[PDB]
Amino acid sequence: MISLADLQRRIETGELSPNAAIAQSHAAIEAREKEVHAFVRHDKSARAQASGPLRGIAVGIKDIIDTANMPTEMGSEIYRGWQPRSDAPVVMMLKRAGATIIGKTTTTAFASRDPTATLNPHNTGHSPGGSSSGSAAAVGAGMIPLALGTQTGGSVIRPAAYCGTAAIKPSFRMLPTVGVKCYSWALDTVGLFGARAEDLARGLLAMTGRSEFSGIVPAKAPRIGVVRQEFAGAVEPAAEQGLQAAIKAAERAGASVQAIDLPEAVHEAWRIHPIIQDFEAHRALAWEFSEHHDEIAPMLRASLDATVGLTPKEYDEARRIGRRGRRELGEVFEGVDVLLTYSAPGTAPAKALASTGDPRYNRLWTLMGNPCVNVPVLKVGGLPIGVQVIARFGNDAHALATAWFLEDALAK
Amino acid sequence: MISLADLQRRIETGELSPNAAIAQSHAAIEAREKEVHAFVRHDKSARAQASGPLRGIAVGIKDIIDTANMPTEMGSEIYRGWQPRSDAPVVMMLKRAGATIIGKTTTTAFASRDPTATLNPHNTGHSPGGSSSGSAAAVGAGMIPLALGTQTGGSVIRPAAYCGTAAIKPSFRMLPTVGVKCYSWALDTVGLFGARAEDLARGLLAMTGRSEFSGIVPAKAPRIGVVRQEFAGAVEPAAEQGLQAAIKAAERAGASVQAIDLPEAVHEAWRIHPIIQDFEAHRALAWEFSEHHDEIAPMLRASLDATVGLTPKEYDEARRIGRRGRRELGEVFEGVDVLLTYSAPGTAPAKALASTGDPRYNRLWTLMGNPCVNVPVLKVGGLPIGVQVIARFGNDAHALATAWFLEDALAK
Repeated sequence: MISLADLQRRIETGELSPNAAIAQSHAAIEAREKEVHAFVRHDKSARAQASGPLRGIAVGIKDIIDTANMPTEMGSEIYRGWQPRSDAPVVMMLKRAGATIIGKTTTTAFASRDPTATLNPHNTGHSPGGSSSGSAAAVGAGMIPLALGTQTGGSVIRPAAYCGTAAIKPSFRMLPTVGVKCYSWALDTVGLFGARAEDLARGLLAMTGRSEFSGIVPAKAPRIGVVRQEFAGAVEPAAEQGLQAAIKAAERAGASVQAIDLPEAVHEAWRIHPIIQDFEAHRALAWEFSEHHDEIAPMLRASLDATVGLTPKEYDEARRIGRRGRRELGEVFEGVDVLLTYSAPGTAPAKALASTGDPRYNRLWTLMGNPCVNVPVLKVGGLPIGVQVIARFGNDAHALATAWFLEDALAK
Repeated sequence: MISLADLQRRIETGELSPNAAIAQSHAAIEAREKEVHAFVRHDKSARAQASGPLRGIAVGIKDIIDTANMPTEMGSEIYRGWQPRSDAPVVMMLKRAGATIIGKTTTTAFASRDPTATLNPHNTGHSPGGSSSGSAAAVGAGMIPLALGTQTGGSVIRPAAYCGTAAIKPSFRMLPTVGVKCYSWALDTVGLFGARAEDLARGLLAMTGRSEFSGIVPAKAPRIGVVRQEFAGAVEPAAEQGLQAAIKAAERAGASVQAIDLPEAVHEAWRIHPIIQDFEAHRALAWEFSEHHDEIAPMLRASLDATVGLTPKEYDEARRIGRRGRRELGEVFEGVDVLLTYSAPGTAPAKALASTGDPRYNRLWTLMGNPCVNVPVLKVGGLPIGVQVIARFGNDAHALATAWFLEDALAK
């Protein structure tokens, strides 16, 4: 994988040139695309910009995010050839910083469950996860130092974990979703994929200009609360293996680790995430569902068909439950700086299963809104397994800080 | 003006066919559009649907709201001929209910200060207000029974007041802003224009399906708290003359009216509204500002050029202030059911002033999120004057109930 922070430092000292950095990404891409299929379209003519902290940084953009010079097909036939007039605000944040938009990464149809053709970089016989399939895969295959994705359920954390890349789903609404195809407005959150936590930090600093992402250093003796999300069901052995490995490393590094049970209100918030997501999806994708029903990919079409009956009443009640969940979750962070849990059920599912993985260990946090970060831990049978670091809402800096601490802890 | 609820009842009893109702609107638009210029595009072929609570109901759509069959030009030359791929979710809410999208109404460029060519129905030498200019004017000229607009500051309540129409900016985020050109995601709220409060209720019921909008009837002896927003400065005589008339009509109607101050926190919220708005505008209109700067309308171009320096730091601090204001405001609603205040600084400005009016008496409530309804009170020099009925967040039903109450109280 390519380190954004690495490229930055070298270019800044003159040690490495932007054109060279970009040329490298173009090389890495052409080197494995025929094998990974992480891009809907690759702009081979994309070149480095002249200035900005991100000059010389190639960035892949999930194809539900608007770009003005490349089509934005939403991973759907309904939008084949669709060309937005403008670049999405998050895309502009990168461009204004000097980044190079090297291509549009694959996305499942409307960022839902329908598998793309993209394959896991670590094993072509396995799914790279979803829905930000191309972004996680491209970064995991070492094609680019940065990629944007989105998460409604678990579309950022899960595929990152499956592909062994670092990634962060910032605090809800921090990054604008304007120009980003909506699934559920109460949930949709933009996310970033990179090699390490530090790369994610330099990325957000350039995009937002917020001091909090400047000068981030590994956390010292973090106070970690371990949550296995029992309400999410039985986890797979590999996932638990990763979590224990992370806990062990963290302890040896000086962190105070303690297992904790999540409030009843939070368990409920996890239960009603589907209600909010699906009720809103029907409104957000109303035009497609009413005018191009049969054209909607099979899995999403089925999930929508099964939920046409969700009521405004149960939906309003679900959101009420969500708020109670948030309010009680904040109390949990009075004794711990971060929470640590699974990033996925286990290793990435074989492509034959035709599944991008179950987001059950991811969804709660998208609804709570807290910043979440995936920390690669180990590999079982050659497939990556990671852990999820979560901080208090609005504390993305500390999340990245602790994720870093964790990365080095595992490095012995 | 055309009443949506009336058409609804006459259509439901079989007295009026959906086709005749729509033919009515086409003719009403044809009769005044040449003098009002309220539509960017009038789809003369638009037909009525056979079923649904809104069958036979023509609706005008502010042109920053996506439509799949008609262009969405954002009131800017930058989007001349721009054609969205899908209908925005709110448009679909209307269509699924059986409504007819009769055309796109004028909007100032990107919903800001730059005046449209639309003229006030009551006196073509005056502004119809903005930024939802055409929606207010069209309903005010008796062309259509319903129209959608948006509000970031006062784009719904102010033009409604200027044009003498009923209107509502529902609770923040109740209606999705998906497919609605963003100016400020922290503020943008979709609103509705209609003949009377009851028409707005029927519209929201059909659009949302929420029981709170079903069975709405005039409120009784409501508890009104008069707020003059002194922080915004004194208003023009006409505006005060209208408020005094409303208070008196309500009292003589059986309501208990009491002047009240607004928490210092609430005053500060009003102050930092421009910070949130303009900071986000730069992010939201990044592509336009960066790639088509000189093409942005003069006034918006000037305001953006003047706020390029707003920093993430002052921005974040402004939001904290806004949240604090939201809390301390909820308290105010403990003894009072609804607040009564000004809808605009006074009568509609003369077109010669090249101004859609000052949003100073509207901006606070958009940041607070509360549901606001404009109630036409009287006319000074032939120009409408209205008052703004405000309820607690989420209590839109009551806002409409109290507005219907005020309308009757004014009719004596």
